[PDB]
Amino acid sequence: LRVGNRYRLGRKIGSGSFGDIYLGTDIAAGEEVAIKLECVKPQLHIESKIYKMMQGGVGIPTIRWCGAEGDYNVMVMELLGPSLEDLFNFCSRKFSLKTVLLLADQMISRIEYIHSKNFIHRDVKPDNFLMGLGKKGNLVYIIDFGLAKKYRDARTHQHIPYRENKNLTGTARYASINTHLGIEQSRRDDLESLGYVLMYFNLGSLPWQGLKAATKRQKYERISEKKMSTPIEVLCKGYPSEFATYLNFCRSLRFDDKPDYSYLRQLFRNLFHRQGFSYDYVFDWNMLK
Ligand SMILES: Nc1ncnc2c1c(COc1cccc(Cl)c1)nn2C1CCOCC1
Repeated sequence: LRVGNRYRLGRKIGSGSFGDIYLGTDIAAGEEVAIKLECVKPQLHIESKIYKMMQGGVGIPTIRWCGAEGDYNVMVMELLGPSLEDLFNFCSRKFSLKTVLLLADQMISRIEYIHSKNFIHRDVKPDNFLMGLGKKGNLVYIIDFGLAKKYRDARTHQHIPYRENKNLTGTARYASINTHLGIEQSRRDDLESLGYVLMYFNLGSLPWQGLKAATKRQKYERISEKKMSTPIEVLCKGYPSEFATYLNFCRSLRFDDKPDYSYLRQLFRNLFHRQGFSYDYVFDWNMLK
């Protein structure tokens, strides 16, 4: 089907927060793009806005067209590549310390960027980080803002109030410990989750992973119990102390606190330089023959 006048809808690729993604072609421009279709019978437009607000940031997919099409709502964005999870599998589930640091530098910046635009992601995990293709193939992109919400006012930089008794709201494997306590989620939570993702890449899997549970409720309860019984020092044993520093710093932040993104990045950059690596964007998978 021909959509938005210049786009050609192709076969389905996968799916987003609440909608199905297709590989399409910007016929006039000759570029592959990704197209999400949302029944006029709702999240596309809520995202389009959060997406056109993030416009311009590195690692933020571009929105090329937004419109109605007969019985569908249409959004077109640049076609991105494999998620970090797909690539991790592709590398026999092993990432060198250099790949982990290269990703960490970019990932921390992405989260900083979003927070500067008054939003907190709330669902930071490996599948929501994809590399770019072609000219953007060396860049880590972040997706799925279905759970993203404003945490502070544009003008009075007034921070959302503090509140507890809230149900879990993302993946429980990478959720921050306070998310598990019903505490409202803020900037510190996005960074803590990124933190688990990093150790997740170094270990191959987290200690609260693959637990044994008869019911769904008991599995979530076990994950939370385990993530609270595992000290950061035990989680990070055998790996550069910097990963532990990052995690303790995150967990320590105060609800409305502003993270020191620079310190966190430098934490890793100093280690990176001590190891003698260069920020050459040469990841493990780039070495696959
Ligand atoms: N841009 C993309 N390029 C390549 N792959 C992509 C995406 C998106 C988001 O695409 C849109 C398009 C229009 C609107 C919105 Cl919200 C999201 N998701 N995926 C994958 C689909 C399969 O499942 C895992 C993720």
